[PDB]
Amino acid sequence: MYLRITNIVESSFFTKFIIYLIVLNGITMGLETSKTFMQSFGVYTTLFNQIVITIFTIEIILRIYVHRISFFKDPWSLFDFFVVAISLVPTSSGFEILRVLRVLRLFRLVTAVPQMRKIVSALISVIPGMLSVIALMTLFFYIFAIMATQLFGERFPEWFGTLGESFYTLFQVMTLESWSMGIVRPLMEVYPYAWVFFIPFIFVVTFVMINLVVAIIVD
Amino acid sequence: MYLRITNIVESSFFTKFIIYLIVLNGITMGLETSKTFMQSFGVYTTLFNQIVITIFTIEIILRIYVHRISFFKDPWSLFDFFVVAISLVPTSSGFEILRVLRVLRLFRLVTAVPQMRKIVSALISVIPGMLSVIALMTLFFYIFAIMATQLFGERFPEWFGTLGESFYTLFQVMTLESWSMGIVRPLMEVYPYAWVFFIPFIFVVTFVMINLVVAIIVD
Amino acid sequence: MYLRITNIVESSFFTKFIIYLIVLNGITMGLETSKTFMQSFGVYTTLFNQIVITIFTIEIILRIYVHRISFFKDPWSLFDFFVVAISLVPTSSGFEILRVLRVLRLFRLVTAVPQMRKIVSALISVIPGMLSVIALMTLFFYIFAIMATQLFGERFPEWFGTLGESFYTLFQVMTLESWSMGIVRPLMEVYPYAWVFFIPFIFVVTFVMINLVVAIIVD
Amino acid sequence: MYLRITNIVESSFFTKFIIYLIVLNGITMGLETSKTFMQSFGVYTTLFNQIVITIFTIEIILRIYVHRISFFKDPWSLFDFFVVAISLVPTSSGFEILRVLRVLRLFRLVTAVPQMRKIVSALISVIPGMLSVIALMTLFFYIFAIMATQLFGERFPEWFGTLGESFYTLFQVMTLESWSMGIVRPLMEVYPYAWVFFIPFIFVVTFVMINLVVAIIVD
Repeated sequence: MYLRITNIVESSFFTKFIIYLIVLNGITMGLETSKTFMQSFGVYTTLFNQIVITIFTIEIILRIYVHRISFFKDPWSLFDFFVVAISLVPTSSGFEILRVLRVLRLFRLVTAVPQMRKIVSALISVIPGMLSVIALMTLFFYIFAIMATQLFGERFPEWFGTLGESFYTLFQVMTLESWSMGIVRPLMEVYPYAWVFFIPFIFVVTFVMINLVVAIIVD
Repeated sequence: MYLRITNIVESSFFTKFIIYLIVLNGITMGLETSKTFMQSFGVYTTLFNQIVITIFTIEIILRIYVHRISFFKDPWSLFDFFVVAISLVPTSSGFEILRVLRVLRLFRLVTAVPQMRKIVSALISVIPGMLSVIALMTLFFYIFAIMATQLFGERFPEWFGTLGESFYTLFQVMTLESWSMGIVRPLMEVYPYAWVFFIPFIFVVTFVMINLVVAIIVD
Repeated sequence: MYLRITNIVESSFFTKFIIYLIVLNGITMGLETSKTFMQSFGVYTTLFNQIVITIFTIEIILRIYVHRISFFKDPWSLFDFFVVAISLVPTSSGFEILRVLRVLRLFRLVTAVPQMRKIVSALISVIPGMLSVIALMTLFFYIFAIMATQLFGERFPEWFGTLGESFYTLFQVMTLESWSMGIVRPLMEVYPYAWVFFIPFIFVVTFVMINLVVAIIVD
Repeated sequence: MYLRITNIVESSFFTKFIIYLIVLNGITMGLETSKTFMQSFGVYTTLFNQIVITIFTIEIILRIYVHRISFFKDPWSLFDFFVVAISLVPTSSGFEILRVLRVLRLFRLVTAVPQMRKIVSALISVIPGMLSVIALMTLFFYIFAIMATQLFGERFPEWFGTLGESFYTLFQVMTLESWSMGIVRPLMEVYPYAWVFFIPFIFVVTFVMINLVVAIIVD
């Protein structure tokens, strides 16, 4: 059987049956949510998904016995492995967190389907040339969050009480979502200097988001 | 009579006689909005609009005995058929929405002019090449929209109660407009670990929607 | 005197006296606003500016009699001309609009100062390669504003009553400022389809802002 | 003793002994924020902080008898002098703000590491070349901020009453966050033609802040 499975694994129907399931799954699971769909076609997808999973886990064991060293070396494999594994924990045990990240198993329409594969390859191939910017940008974010946590937050709880909560707030000022009406003004209404806190922040941040784009255009 | 009409439908005057009309009709829609205009220059316009439809019909009819099957196979033409055909449905019947869509005969300034025609080819011939990750874009929604129906739907059913009503709130978060002060912040007061569901959704998209452009820069 | 003035006009002190005034003016006029500065040093800048203007207008007549044809041909000259001219209308006549656009006369720190001159030259040299995008973008904005004015606005006054007011609102949705909390949701609370109105709008708009940037990178 | 200290201040251990300290001290600031931590592990830390300052002083002192005048002329060094010098001002006296700025000794993770040092050169050597329009940027504010003090200041003195308080509201509008639903919309209800003052200010900036980047792409 060492030969047989391999000459089923590499076949065109084997590779277009897995692609056929993802789409159907994405379709049929995209109707698990409905507060009408499960009130009629209820038990249909409860045991349909149970066959989806059985087939995946069999498929994952099938490829192992074809090239095992080569499996746990492909960035698309160990993906499918664990991303199907997160599904294998039953309905209710420990936490719904596991149950939630289940339908993540559809992120194989990038794996199995060859067209997205190369572009996804071209998508991540950017950041190795973005770290310089990225590393210093957080080490600017780790200093500029603390000074928020112990100056402001003592009389501004939700917005700068904790260190996580400052990062929360400084990313929000970074997106510039509600950046000044929801943050600096009400802050300035108490400590009327927070414009020297946040204006130069905003100056140096953007400044360095401007020179990251240009870096991926030169290179 | 086939030879007789080619001398008209293709003539120099013909084009300019269209360009004269859409603009004049074009001014009488913005002028039509005025209720000081509808009670003194009402009957004037409503017979202008019965003139414009009639001339168009005549004009569309003139094109069919020339290109014939070269009409029902041109994208510039098949649209022009729609703007008359829906404008032909009478001053009542069904719903008033067809009677709204009679202001698409100003997008006949893009059909009737080649300099505007120039852009519509170049811009829309970009859509196909983007699907390489749009099919993925739609997928990540579809997957996470599911999870963002049971997770937050029941507690918050204005934003997440229905898969499609989750799709909305997800699109918005994606566009970043009021993800913090709008949706997350309150979605936390009941779900402390609600940032775990979002900031990656928020991230992954930021990475992907940017990465899409990095490939458009290249290709 | 045909010779003399010219051999003062082209001199280094003549050209660094005009640059010296702009900075001082920007400084001293940047203190006209203060509700303390004019309550003490009040009459100082009221008659200081009166000498600024006299000197400019003399300087503008001085260059005319050096190369007059060549003056009304330079994009930096006719600027200074009219942009000083807007200043010449007295304090109170007609409308404060004229008085307001006065301090615009400081936009000569780009004219007289040579470093900004070339970069400003390199700043406008872009748009001749941005019209294709720009022309169709407004002719998308002139159709997608009307249909807002006569569908929505009849029961949504401030946001889509008038045609100017729709452009007002569609640019706001274009910046995506408060785009969905301040507009589509409250709209959807009445006509629950406005997500088919505004979602595809947002799709096609951004789409074409993405392919304008890439156009100035290729070229 | 000059030859004796060069064997230390430049040694391999020396660097790692700094890198050991900033990180450990670095963990005890975020840990310091906890009031469950200040009432049980309080005295521990307050003597850690008296240890860290002392070792640093010693460490800064070690550098001065080597580089001597090559210290007070290095940008990496002159900053490190500031973070001790302001951290040296006692546990009281003047204002508590100097006692806040003792969390800049984590920006000593950027001085003490060359891989972080790599970025700070490249990013900040960009500032000078941008002045070509920043000197213009500041100018357009300065000019229009003036006008936006008499125009809207008196009616609305929370946002425009003071030149500097206009500078703020202008910066915000520039960053586009709540220019519509925030400032213009209400500034209209009294000043119908308030969009004439803003949408160009809004425009010109959009043109200039983008144009700045178009030159950074090139240079």
